[PDB]
Amino acid sequence: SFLTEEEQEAIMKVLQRDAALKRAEEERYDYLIKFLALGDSGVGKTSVLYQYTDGKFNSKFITTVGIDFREKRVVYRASATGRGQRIHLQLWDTAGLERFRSLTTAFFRDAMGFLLLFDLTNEQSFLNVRNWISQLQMHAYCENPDIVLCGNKSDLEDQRVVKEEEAIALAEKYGIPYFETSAANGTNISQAIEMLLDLIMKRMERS
Amino acid sequence: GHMSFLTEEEQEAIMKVLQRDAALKRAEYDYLIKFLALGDSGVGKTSVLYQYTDGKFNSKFITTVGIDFREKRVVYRASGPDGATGRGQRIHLQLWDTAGLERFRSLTTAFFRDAMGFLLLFDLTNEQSFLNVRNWISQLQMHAYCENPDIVLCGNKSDLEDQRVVKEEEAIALAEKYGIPYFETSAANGTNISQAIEMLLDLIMKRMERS
Ligand SMILES: Nc1nc2c(ncn2[C@@H]2O[C@H](COP(=O)(O)OP(=O)(O)NP(=O)(O)O)[C@@H](O)[C@H]2O)c(=O)[nH]1
Ligand SMILES: Nc1nc2c(ncn2[C@@H]2O[C@H](COP(=O)(O)OP(=O)(O)NP(=O)(O)O)[C@@H](O)[C@H]2O)c(=O)[nH]1
Ligand SMILES: *CCC(=O)Nc1ccc(S(=O)(=O)N2CCCC2)cc1
Ligand SMILES: *CCC(=O)Nc1ccc(S(=O)(=O)N2CCCC2)cc1
Ligand SMILES: [Mg+2]
Ligand SMILES: [Mg+2]
Repeated sequence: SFLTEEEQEAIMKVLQRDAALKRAEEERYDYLIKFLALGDSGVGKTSVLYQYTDGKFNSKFITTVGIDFREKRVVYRASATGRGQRIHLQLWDTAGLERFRSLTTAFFRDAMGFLLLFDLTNEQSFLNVRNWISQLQMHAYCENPDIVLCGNKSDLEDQRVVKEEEAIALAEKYGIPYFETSAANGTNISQAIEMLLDLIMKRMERS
Repeated sequence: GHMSFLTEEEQEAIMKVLQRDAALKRAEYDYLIKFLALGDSGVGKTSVLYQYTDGKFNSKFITTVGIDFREKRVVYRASGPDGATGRGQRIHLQLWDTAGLERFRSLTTAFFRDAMGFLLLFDLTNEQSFLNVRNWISQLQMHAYCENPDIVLCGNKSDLEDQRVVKEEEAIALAEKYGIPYFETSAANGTNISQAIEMLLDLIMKRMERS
């Protein structure tokens, strides 16, 4: 196992794309809103974002090469229903593998909120959630970052090992919203992401 | 071409840097001004920064483990017509220091988003490090998070006169072609270190007063 020139080139392409997007944002919809998905390798961060932006799902596992991001134009309505604000979403997608930890952690600063995933069929991924939350508290660029927790793969009921009460209890302990999602059939994907957007919007509207 | 992934000790070092950075940012003098030094491995980026902040120099080569930064509090005074040097301003400088080796290229490029300006070094004793400058500027155009970023070019190790290979004419011509200030520096004895960095700071500060 070694850092190949291809993989470094793929990452630099993501970074080239990211600077072009920020440069296009300088010459200036309402807001550009950035969040970041993180969690153990294989929990489904890439599939969750693909289902949200495209409504599609691939069953074949293509682990993320360090870092990638997607975009989506949505309308956001503040809370009673506010007038729709055009929002440009940048959806950062991080590799979960430990070898990418330093690289992905460098991108926490560009994130206004975090979509934290675990795998309802993989108990270690759920157990690691507190470590991920510690890492966010230590590395985000604001005390008490906004986080939405997703127990993903809710469509694999027979493979489920994380009991829903334990997840609700964990989330309640940290004061963070919890959704059970499926990237395969779309259940609760948009509800989780819209809740995260609502946290970011509500916070900005507080300053 | 078989670049190693980071070791646990390399990653532990880099994560400490990111932790220090997050704490610095969360505290938010009167201006946090950030720039980033880059260029080939061995040209003296780390040494130039340590001479600037501490007035010291170590002849031993301790190659940078991916990324680091140093800090300095300084007082900046604007420059106006008639040389009307304005009020002293408290500047908190964060000075990003990148590894030159290709193995670290994608990690170090992930920090361009935090730089307001760039200190670009070559080695006066190393022709190839100067020939690589055009590629470095190109990568800066492509990856900086503003158009035409402010750059100051440094030809470093001016104290090794017997070993100099880069002719002054080609460096000056290259800097003229790109519109960038050029200084010949020595991290060993300090010559032009503060001058090059203060010029970069002045470009950044003037840029802000325009916006
Ligand atoms: N049935 C089902 N499979 C899912 C779901 N989400 C992801 N998968 C599958 O689980 C695997 C991992 O998905 P993926 O999105 O690549 O995970 P990741 O979190 O991005 N991994 P990495 O951090 O390594 O890039 C893939 O084979 C994918 O098809 C889900 O909700 N249901
Ligand atoms: N005589 C002299 N030696 C210098 C000067 N600047 C650096 N050196 C020496 O040249 C070597 C490389 O310096 P260093 O600052 O580590 O270079 P670097 O650009 O940070 N390398 P890397 O990208 O691998 O971290 C060291 O042995 C250092 O002492 C200088 O101006 N004069
Ligand atoms: C934990 C981080 C947080 O609460 N907020 C936050 C705010 C802004 C940014 S940003 O760097 O992307 N930014 C906003 C407008 C341009 C730059 C990140 C996180
Ligand atoms: C090449 C970029 C430039 O000229 N100036 C510049 C201005 C501000 C910043 S920033 O680090 O404060 N920032 C905050 C969130 C995104 C950008 C960098 C560079
Ligand atoms: Mg992935
Ligand atoms: Mg160095």
